[PDB]
Amino acid sequence: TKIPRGNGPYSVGCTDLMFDHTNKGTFLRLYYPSQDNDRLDTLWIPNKEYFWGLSKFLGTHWLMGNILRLLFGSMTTPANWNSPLRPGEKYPLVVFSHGLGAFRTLYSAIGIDLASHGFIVAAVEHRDRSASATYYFKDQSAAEIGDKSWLYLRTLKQEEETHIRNEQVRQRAKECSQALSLILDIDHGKPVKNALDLKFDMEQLKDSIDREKIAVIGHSFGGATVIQTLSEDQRFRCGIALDAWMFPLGDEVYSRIPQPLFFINSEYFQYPANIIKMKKCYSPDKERKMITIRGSVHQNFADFTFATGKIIGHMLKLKGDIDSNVAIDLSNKASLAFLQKHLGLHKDFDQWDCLIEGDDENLIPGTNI
Ligand SMILES: Cn1c(N2CCS(=O)(=O)CC2)cc(OCc2cc(F)c(Oc3ccc(Cl)c(C(F)(F)F)c3)c(F)c2)nc1=O
Repeated sequence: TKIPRGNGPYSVGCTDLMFDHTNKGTFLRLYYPSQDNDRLDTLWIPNKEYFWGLSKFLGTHWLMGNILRLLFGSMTTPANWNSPLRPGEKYPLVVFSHGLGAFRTLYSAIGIDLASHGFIVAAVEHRDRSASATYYFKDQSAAEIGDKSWLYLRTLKQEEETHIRNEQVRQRAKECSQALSLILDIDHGKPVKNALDLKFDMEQLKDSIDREKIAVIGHSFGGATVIQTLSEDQRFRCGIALDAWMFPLGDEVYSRIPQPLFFINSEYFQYPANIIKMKKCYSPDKERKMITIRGSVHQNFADFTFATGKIIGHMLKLKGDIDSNVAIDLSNKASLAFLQKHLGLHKDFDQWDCLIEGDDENLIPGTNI
């Protein structure tokens, strides 16, 4: 696997939590500082249906699903699966929202680095039919059996795109909020039976959250999810939008976001009509920051940027001109500086305060647009 280990001093564990078991319940992947660093064995894409899901998203035949599955079906990402949570400290919490065509496990590079710097991360799987695929259970006994019910991406007609994308970003914000509630409630002793039978005991999460230091982060569609979630839920104290796709937002959200907001853009994805929505969020009484990662493409924020070689990567637009490790470090470090400054963290992340300003050879302050 070429998915980067986290650059931070904590060891990183991973597990999955679904609660309740239904289609309206919460599904998320957890990355967290783990007690021991025994084995980086987490299955990156853990079900065949996601490869089928991806193929349907990409426009590909029925065979490409099996091809992708053959290429990546056993690839790991460097986190200790179900490793005990590192005790003795409350950690700041991040809720992460995946982009269109993605699902909870495709942003592990981002998540693992955050976790290795002291964060618990909850990457939610959206059930708005924006994920290539996702599942839930029809009743308790199905959950007990692992008898899954799969939900696949919804292709939209042009007539639909305005209404349905806005309905989806609303649902998405509600799922970020629901997920946050699940964690906060586990943090304060709510007994939960995970709908997945995993070794990780959710009891460990009791009193492990620093409840004042919460952020929502999100890529593309997830970028828009960030802005919508902020406007609804003041439990999120800041937001970080990775190359947001602003189209889903109604004009009412811009006036309603008090919390700090950080836009991190790829150089090659942005276009004026999208950027102008980002500038709408700007007000003298608010903190908004924007940097552009030089020579990066849209997919630089997702794990598939580390899934192929240089040439194939460029061909598929999984990779930009910039090295994918240099990109995602600049994005993780800028973020860490932003999270420290606005969550009030007592760590050394402010050593990358310059990166919030785009003060790097590989950063454009603001936007080229
Ligand atoms: C709104 N949006 C996106 N777009 C809006 C601008 S557009 O030009 O009109 C269309 C794209 C892309 C995206 O990407 C998230 C994402 C999707 C995937 F399918 C991913 O997985 C991929 C992505 C690409 C590829 Cl080629 C493959 C592979 F199977 F072929 F390897 C897998 C992924 F990592 C992230 N998430 C988004 O939310």
